[PDB]
Amino acid sequence: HTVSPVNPNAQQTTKTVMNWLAHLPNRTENRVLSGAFGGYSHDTFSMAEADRIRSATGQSPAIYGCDYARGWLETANIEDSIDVSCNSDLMSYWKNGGIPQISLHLANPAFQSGHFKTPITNDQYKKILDSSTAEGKRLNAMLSKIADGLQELENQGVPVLFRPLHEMNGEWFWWGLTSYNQKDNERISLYKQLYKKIYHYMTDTRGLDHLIWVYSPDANRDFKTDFYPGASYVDIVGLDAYFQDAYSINGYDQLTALNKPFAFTEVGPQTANGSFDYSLFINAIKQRYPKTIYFLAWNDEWSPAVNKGASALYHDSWTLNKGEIWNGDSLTPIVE
Ligand SMILES: [Zn+2]
Repeated sequence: HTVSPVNPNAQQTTKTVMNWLAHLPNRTENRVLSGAFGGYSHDTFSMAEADRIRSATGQSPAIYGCDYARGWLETANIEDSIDVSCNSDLMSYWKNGGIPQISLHLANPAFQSGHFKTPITNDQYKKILDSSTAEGKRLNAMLSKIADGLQELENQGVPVLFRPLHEMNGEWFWWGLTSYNQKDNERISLYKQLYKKIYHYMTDTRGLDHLIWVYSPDANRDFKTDFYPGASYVDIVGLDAYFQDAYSINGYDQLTALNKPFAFTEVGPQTANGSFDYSLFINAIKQRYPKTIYFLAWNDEWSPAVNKGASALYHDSWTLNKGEIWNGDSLTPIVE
């Protein structure tokens, strides 16, 4: 069968990549892409994390992440929190055998700037969704700058795993819940409106046809599927999972039941680096989470390079690394 991007007008390369990703779990090996966060653009983003991984394992992550939005910064104009300078490295990463991933630590447009983890009321959230308000104009200014950056990658036909508004069932980011594991039906509705607003702006208003859309609740909070905006707006579902016990992560059954490819969209140890063993994570994928198509481990103290088991993680028969998705200039054969 053919699995199509939810954007019917997706570029051919993006169509090909999405279909290829969806078929990975049919294989007997070479079926989970490795991934690493590279950092926040013009703050911590660099090739240093990829280099640490290559030093540790001889291989580079198949997926490399950048985050455009430095939402903790107070700035003269809120959109100054957006920086897209990591694009050059992302485009090179695609040219050299990997796939870029972009997330957004969005500044909070209920405020003049910054405040990304300052919670807001439903009344404030409604103002943000209203393009006529001061708050709504701030959101749109951020979206426009983000789209400008994404457009640079689209010009070169570079497919992007785009993962906006993540961990929305968590109580830390402004776009998520306001209290720990507290259901708020209005907040859920407003989140879906916000996701669709971003989807519509990027896909339709700006015609961005190189995006694969990733929905990523937190593994350690309830309501993992309640926030799902719908099958027509999401390509890949996944868990952001920070844990000690790889075998006890919640949410895999709930998300795979949505009949979308599944990934560990973020992964890392919950407690201080050094002792956590990534060998247990890849084994847990094989035993508990076999539909996993990729993992994206965080950098800094969460990196496999500063924990145990990087070699086992990267050299497992199931793992696919940078360059290994290709047979020359075509992707490796799909298995049905
Ligand atoms: Zn098929």
